[PDB]
Amino acid sequence: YRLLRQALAECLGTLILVMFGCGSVAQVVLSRGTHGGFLTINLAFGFAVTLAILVAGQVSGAHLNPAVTFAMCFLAREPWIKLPIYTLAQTLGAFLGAGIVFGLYYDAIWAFAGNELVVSGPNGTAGIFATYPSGHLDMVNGFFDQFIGTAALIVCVLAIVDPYNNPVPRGLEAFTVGLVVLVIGTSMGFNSGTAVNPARDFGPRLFTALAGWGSEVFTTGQNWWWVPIVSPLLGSIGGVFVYQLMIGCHLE
Amino acid sequence: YRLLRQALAECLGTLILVMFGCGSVAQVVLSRGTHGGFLTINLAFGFAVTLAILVAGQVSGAHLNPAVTFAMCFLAREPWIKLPIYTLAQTLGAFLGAGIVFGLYYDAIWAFAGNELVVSGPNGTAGIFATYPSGHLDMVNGFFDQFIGTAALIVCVLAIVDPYNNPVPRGLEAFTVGLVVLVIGTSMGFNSGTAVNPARDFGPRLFTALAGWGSEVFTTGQNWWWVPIVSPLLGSIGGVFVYQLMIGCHLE
Amino acid sequence: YRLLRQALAECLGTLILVMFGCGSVAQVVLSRGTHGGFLTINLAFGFAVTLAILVAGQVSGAHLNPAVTFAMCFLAREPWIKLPIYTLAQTLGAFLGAGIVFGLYYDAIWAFAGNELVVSGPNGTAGIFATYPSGHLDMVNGFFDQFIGTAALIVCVLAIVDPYNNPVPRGLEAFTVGLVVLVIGTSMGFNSGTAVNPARDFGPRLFTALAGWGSEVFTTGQNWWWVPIVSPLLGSIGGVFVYQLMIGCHLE
Amino acid sequence: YRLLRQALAECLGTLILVMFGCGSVAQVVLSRGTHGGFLTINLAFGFAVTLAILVAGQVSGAHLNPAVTFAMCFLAREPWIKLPIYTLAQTLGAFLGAGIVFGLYYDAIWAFAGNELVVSGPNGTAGIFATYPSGHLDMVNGFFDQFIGTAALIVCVLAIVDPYNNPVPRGLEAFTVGLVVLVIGTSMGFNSGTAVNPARDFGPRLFTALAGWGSEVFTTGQNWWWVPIVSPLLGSIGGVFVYQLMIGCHLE
Repeated sequence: YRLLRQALAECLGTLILVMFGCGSVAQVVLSRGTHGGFLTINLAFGFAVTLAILVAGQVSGAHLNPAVTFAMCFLAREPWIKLPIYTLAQTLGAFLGAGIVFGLYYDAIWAFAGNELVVSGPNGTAGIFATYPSGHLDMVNGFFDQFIGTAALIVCVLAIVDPYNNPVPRGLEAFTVGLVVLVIGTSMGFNSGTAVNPARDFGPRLFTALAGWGSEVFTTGQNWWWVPIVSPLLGSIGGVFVYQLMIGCHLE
Repeated sequence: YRLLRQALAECLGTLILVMFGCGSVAQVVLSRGTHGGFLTINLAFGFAVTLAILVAGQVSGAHLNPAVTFAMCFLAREPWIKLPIYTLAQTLGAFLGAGIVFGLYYDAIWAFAGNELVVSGPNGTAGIFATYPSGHLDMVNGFFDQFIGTAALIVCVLAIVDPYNNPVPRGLEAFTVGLVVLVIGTSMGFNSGTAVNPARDFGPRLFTALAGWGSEVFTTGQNWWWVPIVSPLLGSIGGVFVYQLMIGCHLE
Repeated sequence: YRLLRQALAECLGTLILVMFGCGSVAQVVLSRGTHGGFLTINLAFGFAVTLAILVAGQVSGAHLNPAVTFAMCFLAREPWIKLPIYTLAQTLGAFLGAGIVFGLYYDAIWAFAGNELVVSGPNGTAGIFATYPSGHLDMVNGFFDQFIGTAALIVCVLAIVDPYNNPVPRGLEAFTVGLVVLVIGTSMGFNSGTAVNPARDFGPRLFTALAGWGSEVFTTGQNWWWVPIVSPLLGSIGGVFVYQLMIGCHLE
Repeated sequence: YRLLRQALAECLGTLILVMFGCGSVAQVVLSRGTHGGFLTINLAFGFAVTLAILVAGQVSGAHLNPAVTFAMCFLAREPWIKLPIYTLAQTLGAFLGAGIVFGLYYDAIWAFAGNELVVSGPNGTAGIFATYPSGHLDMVNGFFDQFIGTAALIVCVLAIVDPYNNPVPRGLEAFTVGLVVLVIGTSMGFNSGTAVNPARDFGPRLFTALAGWGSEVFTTGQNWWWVPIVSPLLGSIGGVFVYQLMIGCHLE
């Protein structure tokens, strides 16, 4: 099936960005203040997004983001039947990409806090895979950051893949989206490796539930796990209206 | 109206660079010496300029700078009626981009100096949005830096958008201008996140006047606020003569 | 002979990446914690790979990696007679590139530990040219990192040079492969400047055996020298199956 | 005259790279260990070379290097009458670019050592404009670094501007040469902001002789001033033979 081929490309693409992105967070977290800080995490996530789009772009268009897929279906650019398949294909691959990172750092992760896995705290390793609320990442503060960050990502994506504009060459899309992701982490959020991808957050978080961290990965932070899912979905809706009201509606 | 469509693209483009640029300054300023220094500020401003040009380039040409627009009208490449509309459209968006950054860091900004907003000093947050004169950024020292930095930016822009040369592809313009902005901050000025854009300085400064910082944002530093406006305008005139005398006049 | 011209391009290309890559490691190792850390090493190796592909790409395709050449012959894209010649041509050039770095830092290297060459330890200089097992780079831990890193490199290379996709422009291949190498070092491995190139590891290691470090460069670490050779070769096989099962087989 | 137009482009191009390059060295040197280190100096010099080629490339080909011009005339690609005019045009502009940096940092430079200009030492500012021999930059050690660095630069330039290869697009040349310069500083030399351009070294050094530093800028270091001139010229000869023997001679 043609739609099965595109789902496989989205699965591999989201595997690349999660495996590369979570591996750099594991390097910083496990080697406390020795192998870089936030700059190397931001560049790795931005570079991984560029690489993942180049690999999977020629098949499925390389959305690699349920929020981006939701925005495409909202504008009727893609059928609504692509939304559940892409979301499932993107979540699977973030789950698999998290497993590869777990295998890479299996001994270092288990030795971070003796011989047990801790979700949050000073000796906490669950934050390598999924985001957890810090002092300045409360429910209200975190919701606003993910809403604005996803709206900015949607506007930049729509401005590059616009049919009414000149057909962009290959590579330009990959390096543009990797540029937005790099600058969103640098600017938005006091502490956020990546908070604009619902699949990049739920997939690895679901892996840690079964990897041995327990069910505390969902109940911690007053059930914060649904914030990195709903807020980027709302932010993609806001980013569509901004692009249409500023640029899109006048291109007719 | 056709000229209304171009004004909307300039408004959104200047919103992107101010929101991304001021967000990275807020990260460094609020988290004192923890989330990077001047290198991350310079890269973010350079990357934001590249992103803003890519988004708004296909409509208005993505000047995103009143000095660049003034240089274009000086060379009779654009009508003089575009200068006031673009300047107003660029200033609005730097005003809106500053408001988004204020919302993102609302609790952190208010808690930097207790429960009040301070313009300048050790616990000063008004420098996140607009430039203020430091020890080595006096009136004479600051004027020379903005004059030279804007002259260098104009020459590089004119050399890329030159009709007499080969038609440059899309993306080349965006990455070239983002390269100039990145290297101007690294080289020119002992301390300057961005000092080559009059709209990027006056817009956010006007926001802080009404946001709660008071009217001290204009009277501080012996009324320094007009320097980041007049000096880049004069520097753009100087950059036009340099390009014409070196390259432009001999392309006939 | 046509196949002799391609071997000469592979020899020069592998010389560039080893000479540039090992020179940056020598800067960090000899100047202990003064001239950068792991970020500058990673960028230099990534930039050197981009430069080496641009120089040698137009002649031999710029594999510059026996694992990449092995993957190409496995997919029957190149004849099996190219594998031994390219591997010999890639190993010679890593040997010569290591000699140039030895000449550049001849006095600094000899003065690192008095007036003698030490393979491993605190005053050890043999790690400039070849990788040696650290605390978290044991046989099992090291084998897994090189297997995964080479599988990721193969998938990205196959997705760019795919005949069934659109013909990529020049430069896109060079910057893509340099991006994978940069992000592999940042993410995979707790400490690895480059561990995805068998020629980049054996060539410089063979040079140190004759340069004066002795035969200890092979017997150290329970004979670790064969791990950076066999594991990337197996990883390239794994990367071929992943690409074929996800993307390649459905492009017919 | 046609050859006068090309000389003016070379003058402006070398002005850009010296003004941007020396400004970043002044930031690091004057603000001791506060505004970055060697990484920001290397990126600025690499980015300035990319910018200078883009501005002046369409007119004169943007050699911006007497060693590159000498290599072009050696291969009979350009007439020998271009060598003295380009060298004079490149040296003038490095002289002017140094004057702009002197004006930018006039008060900071004079206050580095009280109220006098010192060539070398702890409070020395002449090293902002020209290279001076450090502990590991002796005559023999320095000569080898500049010879190898210029040979590597020539090979990369010849591989990109080769007529026998596919015609490279604009921008690819500028970003390639800026990549070589960035990685030469990172790898070659224990301490070298840029040591592959004879005009970038003699021009600013001649400015400091008349700016107030005195004639000590030539007699210091056992008359080291001629090393950054002769050695890159010899290195360009070596880089031509390497490229011809590896790639060039077999492209017929």
